[PDB]
This record gives sequence, structure tokens and C-alpha cells, in this order.
Amino acid sequence: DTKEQRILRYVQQNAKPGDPQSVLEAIDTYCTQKEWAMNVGDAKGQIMDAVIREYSPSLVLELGAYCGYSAVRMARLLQPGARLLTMEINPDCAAITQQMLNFAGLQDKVTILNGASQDLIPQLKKKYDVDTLDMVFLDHWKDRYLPDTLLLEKCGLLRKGTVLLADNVIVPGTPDFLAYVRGSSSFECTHYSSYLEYMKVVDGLEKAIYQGP
Ligand SMILES: Nc1ncnc2c1ncn2[C@@H]1O[C@H](CSCC[C@H](N)C(=O)O)[C@@H](O)[C@H]1O
Ligand SMILES: Cc1ncccc1-c1cc(O)c2nc[nH]c(=O)c2c1
Ligand SMILES: [Cl-]
Ligand SMILES: [Mg+2]
Repeated sequence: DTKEQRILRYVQQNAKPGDPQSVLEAIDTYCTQKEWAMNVGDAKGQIMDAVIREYSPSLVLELGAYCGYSAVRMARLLQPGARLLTMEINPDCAAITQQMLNFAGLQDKVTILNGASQDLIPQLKKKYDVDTLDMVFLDHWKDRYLPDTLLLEKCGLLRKGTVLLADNVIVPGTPDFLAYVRGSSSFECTHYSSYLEYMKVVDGLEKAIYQGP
């Protein structure tokens, strides 16, 4: 088996079906005690939780699903009727994420989109019936953060007040994205210093609120 299959099995055997918090705790435990994995983690996750509660977004887009940790984390805080779309290029991980969501009982709130973000983003309006996004969580691959931000704007998916929340802006680091949003009059940016998941290594989230053209 893979690490990702081992994480899912650990949740299935150490969490309670229908209890998102137990799912997050099981993943955290496994990845602290057994095998590190690139989930956003509890330290940065607590910052995400505070942001989701502040904005109560109706429609969230996540870029990069992995095993579903962040999708569980966000979807558990959504209001009835609110929705999350999560894009995942690796089909093995999409299959893990679906099973994780099902186990957590959050499958009604979350849709997996299979493919590369750069291919799926241009389909969101016509194929997926999206108007604009309330929040975007960028956590796929560092070199896609800036191009996909620009693509979201081109496609008409951002509105005044859309919240972009980007993981890993320190480690691995996203210097072109940070320089761009922090220099742009079209974003209002805040940095939330934290720690790399499961490690005593500094990292951070960036929040960049879109202002309009
Ligand atoms: N262009 C792209 N589009 C979609 N998914 C991508 C991508 N490039 C990488 N990925 C996916 O992005 C993921 C990064 S890890 C995501 C972790 C998750 N947000 C969490 O916190 O639980 C991987 O599963 C990888 O396959
Ligand atoms: C894998 C890794 N090694 C050392 C340091 C950091 C990482 C790391 C951590 C993350 O949170 C990631 N999130 C999304 N996508 C990634 O590529 C990614 C990589
Ligand atoms: Cl952590
Ligand atoms: Mg990350």
C-alpha cells in the first residue's frame, strides 16, 4: 500500500463515522506519530478555521485535495447549503478523498473535480454552474499559485471581497505569488505566520482579498 492508503485505513480504524473532528484528530495523530504527510495540519488549520468562521463562505474552491484533510476541515464549518469544490489531479488521491469525506459524513457538501486546476477552472462557469467564488484555498503546487490566480480573474470567478487563502507561502514558498499579490492594488493582503504541518519549522498562510479590477 501507499502512505495515503495507510492514512485512510488509520482513520477508518481510529475515528468515528460521521464525526469530522475525530477524523482530523486521527489524521493528525498518524502524521505526528507514524508518517509525515502534506496535510495543512492543526497549527495552520486553526488559522483556517478562524478565517472560515469570519467569512461564512457559501462557495469555496480548494486547489489540491490529497487525502481530504483540508476539505474535511473546511466543510465541517460550512453552513447548511454551503458548498466546497475541490480539484485534484491525482486520481488515487481523489479516490482517497472521496472515501474520507464519506466517512466524515460531509459528502453532501463537497464535490471532487478530477483534473488539473488549470484545465478545470475554465469549466467552472459553464459546466459546473458557478457564478463567483467566495473563497479559494490554494494548496496544490507552488508554481501554479500565481498562474491560477490570474486565470481565476480572467474567467470572471472573483468578485469584490473574494478571499484567497494560500498555504506554504514560506515552505516550500511561493515568491512570485507573494510579490504579485502584495504589490497589487487589486488585493488586500495579510500574512499569518505559523508552522509547517507536524514540524517545528516556520511557515505561513497568506490571505489576499480581491478588490476588483
Ligand atoms: N495543477 C494541479 N491541479 C490539481 N491538483 C493538483 C495540481 N498540482 C498538484 N495537485 C495536487 O495538490 C495536492 C497537494 S497536497 C494538498 C493537501 C490538502 N489541501 C490538505 O491540506 O489536506 C496533491 O494531492 C497533488 O496531487
Ligand atoms: C512535501 C514537502 N516537503 C517539505 C516541506 C514542505 C512540503 C510540502 C508541504 C505542503 O503543505 C504542501 N502542500 C501542498 N503541496 C505541496 O507540494 C506541499 C509540500
Ligand atoms: Cl500541526
Ligand atoms: Mg500545503
